Amino acid sequence: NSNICEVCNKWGRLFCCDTCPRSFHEHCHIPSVEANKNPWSCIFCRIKTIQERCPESQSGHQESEVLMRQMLPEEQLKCEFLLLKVYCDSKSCFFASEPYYNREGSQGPQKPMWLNKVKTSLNEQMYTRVEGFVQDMRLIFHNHKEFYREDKFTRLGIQVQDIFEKNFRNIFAIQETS
Ligand SMILES: [Zn+2]
Ligand SMILES: [Zn+2]
Ligand SMILES: [Zn+2]
Repeated sequence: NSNICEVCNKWGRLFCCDTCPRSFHEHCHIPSVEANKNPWSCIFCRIKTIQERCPESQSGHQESEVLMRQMLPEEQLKCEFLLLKVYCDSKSCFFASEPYYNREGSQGPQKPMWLNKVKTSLNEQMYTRVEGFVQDMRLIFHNHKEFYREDKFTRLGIQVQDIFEKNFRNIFAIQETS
């Protein structure tokens, strides 16, 4: 097994995957690493199993169809993995915790949003469709772009949104386009 957490790249109290060499901090894994379960399989392994059981699940899909899917267990897992892939980027620190807004010439967003809030919402099964989760994720970056206007800090939102979107297209097998 790896000697650093797959998400945050730090050592510490790590839980080891039984079916792959990845390791995790308890609350870096999503969902939080389960108490018992020997063997234990991480989210990466669980996603790979989905694809192996149903190879046709990798044929291209329309985003509009994906978004209307109900959050059954497989879609729940896929959203958890997509959230985890965003946390894997170090630039996610800027969007993890509850933001505050006091900048000359800007007004804060009407609906603030952050990664830890999405994390809790997923944990508490508050999203009924994939669209719920994706809307809150995209709102994180949209709020950031609007607030930071022409400050170059706006680019952090662009960068983390790009990681989100690339991973969304990969995990949900969105049909490739030009
Ligand atoms: Zn970690
Ligand atoms: Zn694994
Ligand atoms: Zn199948």
